[PDB]
Amino acid sequence: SSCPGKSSWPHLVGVGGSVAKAIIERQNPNVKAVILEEGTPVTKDFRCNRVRIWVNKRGLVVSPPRIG
Repeated sequence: SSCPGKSSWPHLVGVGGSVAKAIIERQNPNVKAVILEEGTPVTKDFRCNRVRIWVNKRGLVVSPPRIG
């Protein structure tokens, strides 16, 4: 029912994108981790084997600790 990968990361958003990225490969070295600023919109369509990390100029990261 759900792409066999990482269910959801703990508290990563707000702890630096780089850090969250490492936790992505460390928690699921099978999925690729990415990092970028709010832009490419995402929704139902997403990479189950990929955990991106967004960043808001607000001065904080935003890596969705949850995959599809």
